[PDB]
Amino acid sequence: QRLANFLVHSGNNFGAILSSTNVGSNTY
Amino acid sequence: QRLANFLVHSGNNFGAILSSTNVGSNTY
Amino acid sequence: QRLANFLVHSGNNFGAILSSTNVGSNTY
Amino acid sequence: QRLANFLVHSGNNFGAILSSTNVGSNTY
Amino acid sequence: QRLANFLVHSGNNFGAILSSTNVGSNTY
Amino acid sequence: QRLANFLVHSGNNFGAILSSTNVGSNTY
Amino acid sequence: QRLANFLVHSGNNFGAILSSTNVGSNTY
Amino acid sequence: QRLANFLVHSGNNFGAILSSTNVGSNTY
Amino acid sequence: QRLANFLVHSGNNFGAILSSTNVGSNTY
Amino acid sequence: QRLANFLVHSGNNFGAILSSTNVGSNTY
Repeated sequence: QRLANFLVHSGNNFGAILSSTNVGSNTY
Repeated sequence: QRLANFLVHSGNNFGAILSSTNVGSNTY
Repeated sequence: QRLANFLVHSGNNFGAILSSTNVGSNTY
Repeated sequence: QRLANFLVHSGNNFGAILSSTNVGSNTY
Repeated sequence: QRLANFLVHSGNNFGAILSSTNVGSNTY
Repeated sequence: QRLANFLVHSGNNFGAILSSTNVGSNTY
Repeated sequence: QRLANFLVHSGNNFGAILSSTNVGSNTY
Repeated sequence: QRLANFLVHSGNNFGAILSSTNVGSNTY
Repeated sequence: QRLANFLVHSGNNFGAILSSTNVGSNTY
Repeated sequence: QRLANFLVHSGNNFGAILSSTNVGSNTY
């Protein structure tokens, strides 16, 4: 029913690849 | 029914590739 | 029903690859 | 019903690969 | 019902691979 | 320079009040 | 420079009040 | 420079009040 | 520079009050 | 520079108050 292929070539990663990230940084 | 192929070539990544990101940064 | 193939080639990783990250950094 | 294949080649890892991380860093 | 294969090749690991980590670092 | 006054009366709360929430719920 | 006053009256709380929450719930 | 006053009256708390919470719940 | 006053009245607490919590609940 | 006053009145506590908690509950 559902098929997904992921092929990634990374040299230098400082961020997010195939990832889920949550950051707050709130102020009261 | 559903087919998806992803091929990515990255040299230097400082952001998001195939990713989901949430940031708050709110102020009260 | 559901099939997913992941192939990743990383040289130097300072961030997230196939990961889920949560950070607070809130201030009261 | 559900099948997932993960193949990762890492050279130097300073972050997260196939991982879940939680950080607080909150201030009162 | 559910099948998952993980194959990882790491050279030098300073972070997390297939791991779950919790850090507090809070301040009152 | 900046002044804010918040006064809230809640009977029953199942959601968010003066809060910041992040949810992923992504699928690969 | 910045002044904030918070006054909250809660009867029954099942959610968040003056809080910051992060949830993943991702699937690979 | 920065002043904040918090006054909270809670009857029964099953969630979060003035708190920061992180949950993973990821699946591979 | 920074001043914060917290006054909380709780009857019955089953969750978090002025707290920081991390939970994994991940599955491989 | 930084001043914080905490005054808490608790009747019955089953959770966390001014605390930091880490739980794994992971499965492989």
